[PDB]
Amino acid sequence: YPIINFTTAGATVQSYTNFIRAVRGRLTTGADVRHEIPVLPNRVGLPINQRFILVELSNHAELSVTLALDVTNAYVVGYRAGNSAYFFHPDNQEDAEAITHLFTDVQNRYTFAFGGNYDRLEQLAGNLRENIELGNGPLEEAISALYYYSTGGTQLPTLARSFIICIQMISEAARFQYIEGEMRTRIRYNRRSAPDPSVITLENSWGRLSTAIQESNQGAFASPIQLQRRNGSKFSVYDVSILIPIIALMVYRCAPPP
Amino acid sequence: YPIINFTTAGATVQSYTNFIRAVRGRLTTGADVRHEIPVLPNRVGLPINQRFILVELSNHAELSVTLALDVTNAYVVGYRAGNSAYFFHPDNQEDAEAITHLFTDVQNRYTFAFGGNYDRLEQLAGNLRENIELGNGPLEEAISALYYYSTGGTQLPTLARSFIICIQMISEAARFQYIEGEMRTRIRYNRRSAPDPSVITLENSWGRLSTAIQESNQGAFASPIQLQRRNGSKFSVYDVSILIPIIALMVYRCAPPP
Repeated sequence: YPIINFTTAGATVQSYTNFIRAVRGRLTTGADVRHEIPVLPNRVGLPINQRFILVELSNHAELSVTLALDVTNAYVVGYRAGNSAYFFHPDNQEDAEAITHLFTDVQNRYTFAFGGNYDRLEQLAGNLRENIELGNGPLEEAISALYYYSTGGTQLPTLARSFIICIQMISEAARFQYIEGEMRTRIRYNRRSAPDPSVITLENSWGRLSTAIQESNQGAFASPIQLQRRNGSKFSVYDVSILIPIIALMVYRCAPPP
Repeated sequence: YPIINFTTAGATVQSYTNFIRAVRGRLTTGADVRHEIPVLPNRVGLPINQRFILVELSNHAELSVTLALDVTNAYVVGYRAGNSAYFFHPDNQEDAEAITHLFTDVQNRYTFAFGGNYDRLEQLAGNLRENIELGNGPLEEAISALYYYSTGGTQLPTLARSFIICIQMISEAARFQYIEGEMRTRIRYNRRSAPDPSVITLENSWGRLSTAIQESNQGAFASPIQLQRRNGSKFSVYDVSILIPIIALMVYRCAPPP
């Protein structure tokens, strides 16, 4: 699988931007664009040899970890640190079978009993997304926590918090220009802070937004979608026009109509 | 007032394209664009010195006629041939007063008892739009009919038919890229033929389309607009997205919201 590298050591908003642009480039094929928003490959019929991309992360402490991203949803499926690989609990047999193709050469392959969705993860971390700081510092630390889990050095709640950081700074930023923008700002001013409601609501709504856009009538939604602004106030979306600058990739929901 | 010239003599699709592009350029100020569609100046507060543009038309027979276009709706308000000016019946006092500023130097100024809307005009011509051929030949003839009316040479039904041709080939083509496209084709193959239902439906719907777009929710229409395709079949419009390549200018309906 293709590998994209990124280091938190001396990261700048430009190095982070380049990283996210490279991930998006590997994720989509340019074959399917809908109201100028690229659509991820449909899982049905997708060959396993084209099912994952790898993101190798390094930090100032010179530790590395490689995350595997599923090309159909841009989500993290597992990771490799040194000699061991860990995978989130597969939610179906095709998925269980596909992950056998990853990190085939590690000596210790483990599959968690829990999956990678936020609810499970927040529960294991004992904290919600709204209370977990994001930034280059939190990311640097996450890499070390992930790496030490392979050594008996990382407690479960820490591992879970670490995944929450990695998923939002990598997968969510790749899915939403808006979220990538929020990370860029944190890096520019070396700020670490938890995500505001606009970020959390977008993350929760990615799947619904994907379906609403793909099933829209010439871009008009049959029913509006309610999001929240940075200040916590609601905001209704009636059309795909206003999301063009916000959402970068969509999960495949249906074929495009004539 | 600004004048734009055009001759049917040796017209090509490029000379016609340039003409329509020049008219649109004089009609809009670039100050108000809404979903990438330019909006015409609001009539309230518009100074008379900026209220009209003139289109001087010449033909192979070397006859000329100058039409006056109202900048707020791109419609023909009257014309000048030689020593006389003729104006359609003003539909209000502001309008009656504004037209006093046109062709001030002609010796004979006449104001018709009928206005320039299609119904009245079709009634006077004894034919409907669907039965009046359009093309460079019909236009060439229209110029001569308009010109001879100033001489006792043109009968009323002919004058009305002539206006119907001029209004669709100038005002409607300026309002709709779609209609301009239809005229270009007629010129390219030296075809003269009556307008099909798609053309007539767009002409009839210009005002409603303008309002629906300006009052849309992020581009989504509160209620769809039914148009017809070239083959006469209906076709619902739910969003401004599909009209971007079709409508070139809109009449001012409301201020744009924050």
